Amino acid sequence: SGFRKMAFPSGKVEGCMVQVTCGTTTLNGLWLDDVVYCPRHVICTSEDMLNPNYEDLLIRKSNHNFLVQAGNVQLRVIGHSMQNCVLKLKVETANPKTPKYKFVRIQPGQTFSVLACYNGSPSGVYQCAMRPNFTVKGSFLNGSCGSVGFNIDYDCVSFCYMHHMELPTGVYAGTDLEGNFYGPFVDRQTAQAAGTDTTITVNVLAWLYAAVINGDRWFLNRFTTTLNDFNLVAMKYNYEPLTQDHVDILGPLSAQTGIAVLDMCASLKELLQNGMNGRTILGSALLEDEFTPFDVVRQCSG
Amino acid sequence: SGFRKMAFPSGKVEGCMVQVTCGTTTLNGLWLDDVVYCPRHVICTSEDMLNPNYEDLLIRKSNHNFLVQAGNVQLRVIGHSMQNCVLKLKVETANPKTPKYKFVRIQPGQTFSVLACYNGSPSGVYQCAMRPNFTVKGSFLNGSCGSVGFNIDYDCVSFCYMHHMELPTGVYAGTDLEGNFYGPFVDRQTAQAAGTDTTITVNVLAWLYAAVINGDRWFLNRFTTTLNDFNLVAMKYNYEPLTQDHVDILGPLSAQTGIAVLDMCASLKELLQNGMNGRTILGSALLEDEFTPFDVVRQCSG
Ligand SMILES: [Cl-]
Repeated sequence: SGFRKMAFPSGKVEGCMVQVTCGTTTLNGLWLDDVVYCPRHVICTSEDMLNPNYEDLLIRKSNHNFLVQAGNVQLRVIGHSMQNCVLKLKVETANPKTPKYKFVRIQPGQTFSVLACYNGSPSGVYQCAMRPNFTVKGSFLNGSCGSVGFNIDYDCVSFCYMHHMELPTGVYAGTDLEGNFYGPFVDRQTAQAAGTDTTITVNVLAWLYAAVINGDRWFLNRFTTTLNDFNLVAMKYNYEPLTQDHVDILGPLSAQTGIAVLDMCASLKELLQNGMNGRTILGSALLEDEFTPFDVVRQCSG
Repeated sequence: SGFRKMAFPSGKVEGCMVQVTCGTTTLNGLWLDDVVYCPRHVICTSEDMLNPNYEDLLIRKSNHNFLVQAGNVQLRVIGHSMQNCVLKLKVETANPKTPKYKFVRIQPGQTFSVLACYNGSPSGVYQCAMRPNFTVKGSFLNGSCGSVGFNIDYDCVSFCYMHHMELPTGVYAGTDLEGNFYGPFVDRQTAQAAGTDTTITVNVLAWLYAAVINGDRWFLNRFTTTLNDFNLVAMKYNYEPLTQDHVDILGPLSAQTGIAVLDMCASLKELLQNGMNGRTILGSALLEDEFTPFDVVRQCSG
């Protein structure tokens, strides 16, 4: 037995993190080849953030209004340009630590690692999920902005998230590395509703498989259910509906444990209806939804 | 609001991890200057592990029985030697990625990051605590051995743990980087009792401060207590006794929140006696003890 929330090793991302300063605002930037990527709101004053015209604000700014440090190395900004909500600062020097990378837009319920940074220096790494309502439940203090989320696939760093905003309701929102927000959010200090979150049903089932593999079996019961029966119970408890694609994705875990996916759904159903009766599963007293089936396979097979 | 279990960035440790093979056994090694450190049990056969004489087993082994890979780079073992339970393999080449480092022996209830590795390749990073019974509740699959725990202080990687054993009771045990086990454990496949674990009282109080700072206040009550009153309740619920040193260490968190340490103990007391009544604190339904006061300060101040 043994199963923890695991982040990807952060070394490949650490050598890409820089410090971006505009006026009283300093936050984080991502230096890949000759381009530093950061939130375009670095160019805003506390005042501007209320109702920014980023076209007109970006026109008033000059190269030299951007102060980009990497440890010591002051990097010289030789151009500035806007892609949706991300600022691209062109610099004189191509990062010699630039890993093999792609930019990807992930789906809701997928996980990624965040390298949490303050003034362009890495502080910590943690594992996150994209909530179904396209928010992130994270740790971002006041200069955490422009910190990035990522996955490592074979030899390639897949950058999927850049941190932009804390919402007045104390949740986080941000963009892909092309500057398109996840969810309905805008880079403006206004009231913005996240709307109803749900629990990532396929993740909870992945985690129940993780629990069986690590010896935790009390919640296995003598029932199956159909997808319809289950989804009627899911909808009552604000669980995401389960699709046949979800059942297909859980197949290997099914095969490893000899427990059919609908058998495990019948377990989940009872846990939703009667709670845990004061017991725990993998040392937790609530149902965990921030492990994907892929995360559980990786950790339960190396 | 926002508070997650955070590991240290792992980049400085990633460039030190190698693959060590002896016979059918391959595990992980830590390459600092011209020395690879791994568990001495790499030299054991499944059979030997039952009752190993490591002096006599190490004498039969030659340099060339040790196969040490770093990515590609086959490293040539030019000597082999034993310090308590750690094997030091001398190699021809000094790691050009050797960070500034120290070896430290941590106390029970302190935290550290583990870079979890399989065949000398980093898989993941997670935050751990040294349990009061000197075990680690972690994720170590069958080639996770020789993976290391560490802290980063200013510019210095402080290596504090090397993974050696899973105990038949499914918990983990290992050594400092001088090869002295934490706790009563030996590197022999026998039955070994961990003995009674307790909850790290000072950590739970640190985490209740974290909860107040991030807006979670339902459990604040109108009571104080003395250290004696509290420790009588602690001992019943297998909590570590709280000392004046513990109260001293929580001072800054006390000052930040305007809540006296004994006031928070009076909160903890009620939570131990009546449970949570089906509520949560920082999204958890049980009391968390794997954040130190130092971890909470770092995360609630950058
Ligand atoms: Cl919990």
